[PDB]
Amino acid sequence: RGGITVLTHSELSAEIGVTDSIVVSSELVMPYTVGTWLRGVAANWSKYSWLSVRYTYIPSCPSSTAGSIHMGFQYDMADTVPVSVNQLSNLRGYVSGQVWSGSAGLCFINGTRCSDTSTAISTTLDVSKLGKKWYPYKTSADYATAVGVDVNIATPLVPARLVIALLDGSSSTAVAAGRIYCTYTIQMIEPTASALNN
Amino acid sequence: RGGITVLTHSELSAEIGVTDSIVVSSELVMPYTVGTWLRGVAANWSKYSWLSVRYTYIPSCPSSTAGSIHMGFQYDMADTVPVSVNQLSNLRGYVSGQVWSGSAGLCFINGTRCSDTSTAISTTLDVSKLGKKWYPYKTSADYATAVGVDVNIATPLVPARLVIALLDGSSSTAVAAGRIYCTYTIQMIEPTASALNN
Amino acid sequence: RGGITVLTHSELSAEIGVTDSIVVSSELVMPYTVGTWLRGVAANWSKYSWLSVRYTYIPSCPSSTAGSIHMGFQYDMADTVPVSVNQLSNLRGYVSGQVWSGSAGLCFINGTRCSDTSTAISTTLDVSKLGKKWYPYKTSADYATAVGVDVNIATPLVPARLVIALLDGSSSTAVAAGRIYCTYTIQMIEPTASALNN
Amino acid sequence: RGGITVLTHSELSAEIGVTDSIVVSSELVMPYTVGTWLRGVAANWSKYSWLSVRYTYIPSCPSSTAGSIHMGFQYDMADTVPVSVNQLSNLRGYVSGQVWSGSAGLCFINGTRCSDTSTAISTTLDVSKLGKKWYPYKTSADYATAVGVDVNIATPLVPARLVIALLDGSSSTAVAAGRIYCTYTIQMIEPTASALNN
Amino acid sequence: RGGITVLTHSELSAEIGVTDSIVVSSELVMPYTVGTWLRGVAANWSKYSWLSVRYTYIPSCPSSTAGSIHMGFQYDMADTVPVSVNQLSNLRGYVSGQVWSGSAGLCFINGTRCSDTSTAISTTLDVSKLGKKWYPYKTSADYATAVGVDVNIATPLVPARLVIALLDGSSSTAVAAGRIYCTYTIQMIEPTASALNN
Amino acid sequence: RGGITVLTHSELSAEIGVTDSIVVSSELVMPYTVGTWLRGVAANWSKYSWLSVRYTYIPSCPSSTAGSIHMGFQYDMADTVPVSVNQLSNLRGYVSGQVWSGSAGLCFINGTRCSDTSTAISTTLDVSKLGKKWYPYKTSADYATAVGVDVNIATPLVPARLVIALLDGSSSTAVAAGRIYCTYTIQMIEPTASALNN
Ligand SMILES: [Ca+2]
Ligand SMILES: [Ca+2]
Ligand SMILES: [Ca+2]
Ligand SMILES: [Ca+2]
Ligand SMILES: [Ca+2]
Ligand SMILES: [Ca+2]
Repeated sequence: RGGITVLTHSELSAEIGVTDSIVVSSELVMPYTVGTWLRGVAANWSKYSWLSVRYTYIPSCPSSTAGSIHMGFQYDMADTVPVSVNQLSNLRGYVSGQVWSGSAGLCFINGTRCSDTSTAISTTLDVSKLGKKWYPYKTSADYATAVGVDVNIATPLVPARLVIALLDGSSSTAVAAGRIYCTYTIQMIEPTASALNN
Repeated sequence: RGGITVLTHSELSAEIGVTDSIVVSSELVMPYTVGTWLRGVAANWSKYSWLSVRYTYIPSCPSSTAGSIHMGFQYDMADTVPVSVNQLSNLRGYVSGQVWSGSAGLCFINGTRCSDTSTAISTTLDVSKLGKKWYPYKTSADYATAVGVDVNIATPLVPARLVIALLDGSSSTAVAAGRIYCTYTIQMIEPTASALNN
Repeated sequence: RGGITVLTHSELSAEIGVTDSIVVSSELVMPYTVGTWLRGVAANWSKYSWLSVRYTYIPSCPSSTAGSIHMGFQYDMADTVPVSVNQLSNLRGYVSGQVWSGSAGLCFINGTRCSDTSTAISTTLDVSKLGKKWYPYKTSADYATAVGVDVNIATPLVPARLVIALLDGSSSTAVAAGRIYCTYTIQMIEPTASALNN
Repeated sequence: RGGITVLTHSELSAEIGVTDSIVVSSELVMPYTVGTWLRGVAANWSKYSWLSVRYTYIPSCPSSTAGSIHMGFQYDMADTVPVSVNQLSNLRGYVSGQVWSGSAGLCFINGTRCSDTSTAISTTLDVSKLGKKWYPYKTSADYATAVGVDVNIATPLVPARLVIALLDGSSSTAVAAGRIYCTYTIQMIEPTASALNN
Repeated sequence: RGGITVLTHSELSAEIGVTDSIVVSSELVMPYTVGTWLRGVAANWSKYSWLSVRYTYIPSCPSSTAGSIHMGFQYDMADTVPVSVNQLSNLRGYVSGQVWSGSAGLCFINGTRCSDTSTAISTTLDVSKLGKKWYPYKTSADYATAVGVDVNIATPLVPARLVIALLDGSSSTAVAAGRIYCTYTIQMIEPTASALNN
Repeated sequence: RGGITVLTHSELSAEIGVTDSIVVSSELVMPYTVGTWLRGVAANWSKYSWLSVRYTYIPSCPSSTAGSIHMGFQYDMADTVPVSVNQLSNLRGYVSGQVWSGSAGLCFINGTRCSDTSTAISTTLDVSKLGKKWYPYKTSADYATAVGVDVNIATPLVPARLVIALLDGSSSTAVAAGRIYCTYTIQMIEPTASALNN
């Protein structure tokens, strides 16, 4: 009976800094890597499903801060990570904005009512188009070993990766610009002692 | 047109014995391993889907027989197999009972009408929450080689594993207590010469 | 006009004993062999049809009695009789249970109202799927001579055979465990002097 | 499409004579043996089904003729043929009457409308209760060889046999009393060159 | 409950070659002999019923290939196999055509939608008119032994035989002309360990 | 919003030649391998789904050309490729026909209205029964490396493979017989710079 534990929550996912040259990075879109809170929570369940997953950038810098942020999704971990804004702009859910903009995205995190989100530097995952619905909970280590053998083994383990790019900064030394928060509604099923979850 | 061959049947899946110390084991929940009958039948089809899969324990010992049996499911073969009753109790579909109890589960096997199944030491799979619906028919050998490279390769090959634990026995030497039968309704598709099915 | 004499009744069909090693046996499912009562009654009719035939095991031993009983049906007398519990479990109407269990099956015999039959070690014949509906009344002798020429001659003479297996006992010498009763609703047609019925 | 050729017809089946002592005989109820006409016709078809089969006795002697006739059916050719009027009277469709009576049965042959058939020494087969519906067309020779191996082989080859008994005559030498005609509605299917039909 | 496993499938049944003189042959219409696939599958069940059985000839030769093929059914194995096209033409389901024709019959195999099948050299069994509905699964060996005693023992074991005739070829040495495929919808009941099925 | 780009198109997939001995081959049913056009198009998207995929054989030879073609699908790349027409005939979507036949399949390619397709040597994929709906776009190289580690890694990467067999030819040297075209309706999602798609 039942078996599904649905949870909606937001948490810090990453600290962001800018430099005068492009820096491209990416993170897996799975419970273990979105944040420390969900990592601990979801480990108590064997599998999960994303009903909704969104990454929102919130600025913490002066309006005079130089720089821009870019985000988008990739779904075949075997694919090459973008190396330019041009390539990144082709991805699904691509968003772009000043490193000091994005305040409007706060309402997604708060979960509150909000209309003025045009400037929100926030992107959400197309959960209906993922390889599958239910994925196994995986730890970085186990995952790393798997892709170590062959990247394609990742497909049945993770739905996608968020690609981030930062540039247009005024310093060669990273300047703290903002943070990326992850807001999600996740369904967790088939409980397990967390100690056994790899 | 059509293409689906639906079959409902029960068969012996495992002989059970108890000792005075916990013995944990597990079996894959796939056509090849549930039993000799289905193993032979399903090999004539490329893929299959579990509409229903249940494992029922039927006792064959005196009411004075010491010991208890425990069962539950795991879905990420990379996860560590439980080592204690405590951990096993956390699993989905966990059941527990005296090694001489479980007679009531007979009606599931017989497929007959039955109300008094409260004491039935029988557990059924949550087929709707599996990684996917259609799985490829696999042989132990081929599977073994695959997980040999990396366990995670098992996810797209098998839906789950049944974890069994026996203890509370009165002897250090196994005492025949009962048997575990598997009752299933399986959909088999895309026929193939059995000789080619690995 | 009419011609059908319908009768519903139960009677002793076999005495059961257990040993520490498997003993497989079988009986034909025809009027002459189910029991002494029906044998005498049905001989007064040329043919008959099974509307319902069920074999129920009733225990007569202490709850401390070791052993288990197994039953199932076969329909092609030319087929080899099972030699293991594993094979027997594949048969239609397969039931299994402790040699001291099965009390719940009493209500089928009594014909009374009853809900709690989950533990009943009773199996019923799929009369709708038999080779045919009306079979000739046959005596053991005549039948024996026929299968003596060739087993396949049995197909048009008998609908099926009940296969029984006993094991898990604690003694090499049979221990009286219980009895198998046969409950049936039979239609008898085309009367004949019993003396002429072979 | 279709495939069934239905035919309704009557023809001479046997000449009857009486003596002062019982003479019991029997004939198979199949196309080949009911009469010369149907024997030739039905041989052009592989199988057939009796929709209706009736044997009617028509007298041809003076009202002063001593003797009586008796008829009935048997369905298991392995059964012993009756040896007395007493036994014959137990059979399905048993009829009895004076060797000079039975004129009323003429209307069944003629197929005409008729109410006064109380005295008709005519019996009809319970076609709905036969072993099966479709029987193979068989020749006496082939049949004889089959029952030669074992009588029971006849069950799937013929539906029944008509048992006739004559006695109460006034002479030890047979006196022509009448004739037995067979009226039938037969469905013939799956045509074949008659030369190949055994 | 239930007990019926319905399956619809097509498979190679026979390779066909032509010569300049008639060659008549026949095959039993039972699971074991229609093809290697069904032979293996159906052995896991005690009995079966043909809901539909059709034999389709598919050419594989040039349009210049001389020769014609003929097919039809027989139902009494005791009957003599036809020796001429004339006799074969009398059988139920008789079809005839050029050895290079029959391409249109492909849609029956594919199971696809199709209107233009006038030229299809395909014949289907009149399953409703067979001796019975449920037949026992038999192996060639067991069957051979049975008919060895007497052919008529085959009636309750097999429903019919497909008679094939090839002639009008241009060579005394067989020329590969095409293949005969069998498309069927079969109901299999009363499972059994395949090893016990004779 | 949206995200799905649906496309229906046909293109050359393979050139076909026949010899006097069987030659079995197979191709993966994925965008990269069906043809050069789709290979280039689909590379601009991360994943895709087959709404419909059909392979049609179109002849280009004289009616006097000897030889036949056979096609079917397999879904577990770990399975052994058929080695005989007999084995191939067991596969889902199996079609067979003269190497000079199949003209009728042209309408599937043209997409036009058409009723007379009985002779069309065309087979379509059971897209609803694939392991999953959305697959990642893969290049031959990346795929080759993956199956190089272990074949089973292919399951989450490709839905099936088309198995082709050619024989009955009149020459040991391949004779151009026809071509296989692929007609598909594909949904492409999650765009990406083609250069990054592996
Ligand atoms: Ca895990
Ligand atoms: Ca396989
Ligand atoms: Ca009898
Ligand atoms: Ca015949
Ligand atoms: Ca058999
Ligand atoms: Ca890719």
